Amino acid sequence: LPGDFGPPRGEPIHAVLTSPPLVPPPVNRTYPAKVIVELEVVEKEMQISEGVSYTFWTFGGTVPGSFIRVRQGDTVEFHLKNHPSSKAPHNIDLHGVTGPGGGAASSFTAPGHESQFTFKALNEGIYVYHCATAPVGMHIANGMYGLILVEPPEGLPKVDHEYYVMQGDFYTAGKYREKGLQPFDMEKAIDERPSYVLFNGAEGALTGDKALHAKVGETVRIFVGNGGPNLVSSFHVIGAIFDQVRYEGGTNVQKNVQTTLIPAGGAAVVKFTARVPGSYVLVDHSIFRAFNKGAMAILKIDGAENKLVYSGKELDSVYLGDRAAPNMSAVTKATQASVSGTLTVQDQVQAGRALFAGTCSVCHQGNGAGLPGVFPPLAKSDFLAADPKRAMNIVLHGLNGKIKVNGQEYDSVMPPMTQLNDDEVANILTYVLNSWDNPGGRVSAEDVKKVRAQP
Amino acid sequence: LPGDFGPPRGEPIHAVLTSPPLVPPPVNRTYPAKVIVELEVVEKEMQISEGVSYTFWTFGGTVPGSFIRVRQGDTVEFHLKNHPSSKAPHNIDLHGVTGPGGGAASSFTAPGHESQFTFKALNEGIYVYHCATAPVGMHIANGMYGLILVEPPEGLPKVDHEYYVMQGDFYTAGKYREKGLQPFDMEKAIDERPSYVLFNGAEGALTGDKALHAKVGETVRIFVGNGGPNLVSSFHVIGAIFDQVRYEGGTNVQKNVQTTLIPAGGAAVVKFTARVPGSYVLVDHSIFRAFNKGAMAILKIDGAENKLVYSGKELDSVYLGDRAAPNMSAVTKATQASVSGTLTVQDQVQAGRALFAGTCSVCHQGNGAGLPGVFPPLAKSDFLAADPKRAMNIVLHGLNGKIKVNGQEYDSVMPPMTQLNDDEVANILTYVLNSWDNPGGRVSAEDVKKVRAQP
Amino acid sequence: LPGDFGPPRGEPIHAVLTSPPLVPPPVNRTYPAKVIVELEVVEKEMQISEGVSYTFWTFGGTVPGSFIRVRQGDTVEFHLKNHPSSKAPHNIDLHGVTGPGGGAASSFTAPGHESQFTFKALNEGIYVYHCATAPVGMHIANGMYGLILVEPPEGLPKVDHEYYVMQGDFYTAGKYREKGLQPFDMEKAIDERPSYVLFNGAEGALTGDKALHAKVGETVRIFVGNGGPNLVSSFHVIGAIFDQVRYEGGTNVQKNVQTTLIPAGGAAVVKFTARVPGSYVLVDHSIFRAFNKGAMAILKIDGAENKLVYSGKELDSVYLGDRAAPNMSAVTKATQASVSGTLTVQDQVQAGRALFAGTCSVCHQGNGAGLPGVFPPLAKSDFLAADPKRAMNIVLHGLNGKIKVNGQEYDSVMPPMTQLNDDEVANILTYVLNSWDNPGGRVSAEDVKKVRAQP
Ligand code: HEC
Ligand code: HEC
Ligand code: HEC
Ligand SMILES: [Cu+2]
Ligand SMILES: [Cu+2]
Ligand SMILES: [Cu+2]
Ligand SMILES: [Cu+2]
Ligand SMILES: [Cu+2]
Ligand SMILES: [Cu+2]
Repeated sequence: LPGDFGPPRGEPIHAVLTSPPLVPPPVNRTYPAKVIVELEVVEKEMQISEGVSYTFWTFGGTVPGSFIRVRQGDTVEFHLKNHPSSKAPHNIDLHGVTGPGGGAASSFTAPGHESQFTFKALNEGIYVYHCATAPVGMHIANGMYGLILVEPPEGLPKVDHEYYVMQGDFYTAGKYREKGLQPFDMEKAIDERPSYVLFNGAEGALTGDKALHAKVGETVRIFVGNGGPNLVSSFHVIGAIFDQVRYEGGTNVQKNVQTTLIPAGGAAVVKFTARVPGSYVLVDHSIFRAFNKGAMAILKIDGAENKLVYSGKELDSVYLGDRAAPNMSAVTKATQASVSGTLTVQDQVQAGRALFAGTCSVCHQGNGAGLPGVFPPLAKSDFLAADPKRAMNIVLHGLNGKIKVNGQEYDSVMPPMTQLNDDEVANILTYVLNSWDNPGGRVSAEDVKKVRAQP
Repeated sequence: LPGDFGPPRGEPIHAVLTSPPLVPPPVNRTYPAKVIVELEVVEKEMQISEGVSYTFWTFGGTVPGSFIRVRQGDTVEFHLKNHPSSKAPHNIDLHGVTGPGGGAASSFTAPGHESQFTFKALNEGIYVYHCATAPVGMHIANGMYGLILVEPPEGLPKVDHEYYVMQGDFYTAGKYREKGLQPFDMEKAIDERPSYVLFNGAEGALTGDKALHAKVGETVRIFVGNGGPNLVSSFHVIGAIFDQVRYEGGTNVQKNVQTTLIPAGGAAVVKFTARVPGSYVLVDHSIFRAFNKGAMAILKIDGAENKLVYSGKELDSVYLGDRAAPNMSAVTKATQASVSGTLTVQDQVQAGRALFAGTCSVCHQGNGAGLPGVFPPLAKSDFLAADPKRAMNIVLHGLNGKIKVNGQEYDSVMPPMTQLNDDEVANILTYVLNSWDNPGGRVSAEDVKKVRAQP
Repeated sequence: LPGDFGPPRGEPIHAVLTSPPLVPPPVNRTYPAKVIVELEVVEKEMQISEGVSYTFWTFGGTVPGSFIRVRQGDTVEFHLKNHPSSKAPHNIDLHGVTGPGGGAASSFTAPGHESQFTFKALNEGIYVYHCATAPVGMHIANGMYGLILVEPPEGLPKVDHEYYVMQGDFYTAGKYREKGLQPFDMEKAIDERPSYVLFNGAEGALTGDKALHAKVGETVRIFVGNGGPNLVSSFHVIGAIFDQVRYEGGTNVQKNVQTTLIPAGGAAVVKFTARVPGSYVLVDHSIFRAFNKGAMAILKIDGAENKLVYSGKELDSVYLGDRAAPNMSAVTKATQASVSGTLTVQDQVQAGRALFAGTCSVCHQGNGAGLPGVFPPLAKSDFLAADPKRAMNIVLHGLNGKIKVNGQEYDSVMPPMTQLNDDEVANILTYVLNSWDNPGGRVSAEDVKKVRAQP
């Protein structure tokens, strides 16, 4: 067989697993070992987006699950524990395992129980692992996937940084960014119509202050998984190129590409060399996923500009939208204040401030000034002040035709933004009303609900 | 040109075609020949799933159609007959043919007619063929696709087994597993929302007693097609790796991968070496296809276990669900008994028995015992017996909160299983009621229809 | 860095850009230059299909946008102008650019404004460029994408012809071929449910009299892009093979394949050698895209037939449907006559004539004769003449069972053709009624609207 390096030698190794986006250190070993892997399934509520909760099912408390790193030819003793708070039984199928179900039948584990099985890691490569319990798609859709790396015997080449990024598609009963605890939606899942498509389990998991980091001149290796359950990722780095892309344990290595297709259940190792400073965006280039469903992550590169290579400015909210900022924590706070019944005007203002970026500022500008004759001002806008309800209708339903704002005629078109949720429109408009010498007051989500029900 | 080996020599060969999942023998020939291929289109009703009929349109009576095997440089005289019972005209486009439409204009054949055309097989490779008659998508969706292999002049390397597997997506008016003769649904097809995604034309075509077979140490070559019409397959083998994957006649060969993307209309040759015994599952790893729409096939490997490579057990119904068993023939029989108006309790029981596997047994166990305090028993369940209608509501709509069953408190969550059809819920519950010292009686599909209409 | 060929030398070059499907000449240069690229965004209404208008947003007045061709190591000074008639601001992200956003932040351009930025072309390859303005998906869905080629320093190998083809998916409020100015539909876009999937911006952009051309024995290179926004293309040439397929600037080159997956936002260079005459169809082999949504383009090859390679006939309306003809201009004219209120019978007849090809002629024949006993005649049909309204119901809702037509019994099935729009059914039936000694008269779209509302 392949990976024929003999029986385990040395002492048993207890594998140290890491949480995304980090990776365990290189195994740095020239002999096969017995490696004991202990992974615990935990079901728990986490934020899939700001103010939006979801009951995740996780390997090790995170989505994706703990990263496992071993060497080709190791004997792996795999222990799966199912936390007693779990409602469902769980198990594991590891790609790269030689044997039926990738471990599935022997790792079946009821809540409060533990299972174990052993396998030899014959196949070098990066591999998805995932739950394999009926109904399988639900378990995977709830977050039960991660990566296992089986290193070549000599190790991978040294790089400056290694990161762990995994795409998944998620199916909520509610629409994108609709607040509250969102149940899983089987109808959307069967139809392959996800409400969110995400890197590492949440909107903004890898953006803003949670971005990945490197410096100019450094090499970055990223272990990229696609947990699915359903989507194939047109995986792409904005403004950069991959030096190498290698799928699973494949002999083929592609070089110098920017866009690469990762199958559902697939994994790849990609290598990047940072050449100029700024934010490089990892996306699924099925564009509505990246820009309307959350499928964007950032590798932020620090260092000296090189104007001979690129003269332009850093990425901003025109492209990245409301994820250009460090975080959108004001939205979480406003949502929690609504639930508690303590929503203040300032809670709404700060939430709207976060949501205004990109969404409105692309045309109206970050300072509300617009562009005279082309985009009308929201700053000190007589048209806004004159009719707040008309403003709600404008956001939801658009506006066109000749209007007069602060003494100037506009004759253009603002598209409808009907996908904004009632709280989002309310908070945005409350921000605008309380900025730029506008009259203050507030708009409530209930106000917006009524305007949505009858244009 | 390529395949420039001269005019046909020897005698004309009448091609012997094979039905899936078998393949004709290697051509074992060192000279170009004239090869006469005769293929007949037949439209006919077959079972797409147990108790579910569909009007297939087929090349040679099967889906996929008869496998055609020739040598690069052969001159192929292709005869297409359209059976007189056909309602539609038909034709053929063979990928790998050099010429407009891949044969489409010259192979147009009305019902009861025959056509013929000739082409030189210049391009070595594995290729999809399919109908090319307006409306093309309908013809393909109804099953009109297969594979043609054009061998390299020296032949392919010898292997122990060769098999023929083709994915297709199907569009029925009714939902998945809704019984009866199901018409084609154009609205679902245009939207690329299939009701079934299948290997070789039917649910379970390649599972259970219809599994593919090999022995430990043997090599298996599988000719894999994706007839579409629409889907791209994240093609994957559970618990194994492909030694090689080669697309069509491509010069590139990938090695040591487990997951590979096959385009709509694409074909690949994959090679597997059996290392340990058990069931290896071929899936489309867009998981809801494999586990909710039928996209799973089995290669069952016989031989001695190797505990140093894999210590675990064979695949079971936890992962494979109700396809772990040899067949689900009881469902076909119960469905036919309903149509005839002769449905007995025992017909329902045996049908429910088949459907209970995986679907319910993952939590409640194959013996109905559950797990005390975690999953409540269905065996001798006082809670079940106390209210049969409540049991129908539980399957359809779920259950949560504190309950008492056989003197023990449970405080967990059973998800809804709303996608089960009325007959499936009726048969499952009838099985349960007539097992494990439960009180007997029956539930009817009409009972379930009423509970579905008002929770 | 890569592309380290020194500072620009010689004189500044003003790039000459080309409109699809043409490509600028090879740069034919052995030194790095400064290349000044000037591109103007124009928003405008164009025909997405005959009688169907759409407001496209374009780079340079076309979809896809102007082709840009430079050499690896060039310094590119990129000027983006936004025409003053524009309603939206725009910018550009060029794949292959080294730097954040691929130019996005520095190329933000309000209506009536100009922006510029500079970059060094370090990466050789074919690359998509596209708008990068919030909401990004809308901008791209409206047509804002094209290709930039960065040649290797020695140039690409000489070929006889070079062409430029780009797929995109489009989202209209109305259904496929529903006439009028069609707004963009955000709901369909987010769900990845396009109404049209097109090469180069329109149905028939590259079919009939707008086909690409070459001669037997010549080599054709095609720069193929997938602008998306959302779909992955199972890109395929009917009846031919690609000698080479190279993605972006990748080191891997695949050879001798017919079907290849192009990611959303991906681009490839493919090479074809014409071997026999006829029409070769480029499609997205997700078949319902190619045959029901418009994703088909033609490379028409002139030259001597070779019966030893292919004995069959040229592609016709059986496969290609109504795109077999030179154009469908009669449909545009009938649609415009309806809007103006001047629709004549002959306008309808000529429009129906175009629409009858494939759609009806596959069974009923181009001369309406049918096939006695199998497909009934529309020529001098007593059954048609006897009840025009029944004919509308037949097209919309199908027909089966025993009928008598011109003294002969038929007992077959004509499927419903419910996806035909009211004007299409009206025009088809008006064509039939005014042909083949049928009684004349006309059917109106309003007639058909009433039959659709109640079968
Ligand atoms: C460009 C693509 C825009 C985006 C994004 C948003 N708005 Fe807009 N807005 C835009 C135009 C071209 C116009 C004038 C339309 C016309 O008929 O000429 C408007 C108008 C408004 C108004 C009314 C006018 C004013 O007071 O200046 C309001 C209150 C407004 N827009 C608000 C608004 C908000 C809150 C947005 C984000 C949610 C937003 N707009 C986005 C162009 C564009
Ligand atoms: C785990 C994922 C389950 C699957 C699959 C099925 N059931 Fe279940 N069931 C489950 C739990 C955790 C509970 C208790 C819920 C609570 O509120 O604590 C139940 C309960 C039932 C009952 C009622 C209790 C009893 O009699 O034991 C019935 C009748 C029942 N379940 C039936 C049932 C059937 C027929 C299933 C397959 C279709 C099935 N369940 C699946 C957990 C799970
Ligand atoms: C084959 C796939 C067909 C296509 C495409 C179209 N028609 Fe058809 N038609 C077909 C059959 C097999 C039948 C007879 C059905 C039966 O019950 O046996 C018909 C019938 C008609 C009729 C009525 C009979 C007649 O006058 O000949 C009409 C008026 C008719 N069909 C029209 C029609 C048109 C306009 C079509 C294109 C839009 C068309 N048919 C497509 C088979 C097929
Ligand atoms: Cu699980
Ligand atoms: Cu898997
Ligand atoms: Cu056919
Ligand atoms: Cu094809
Ligand atoms: Cu734009
Ligand atoms: Cu891009």
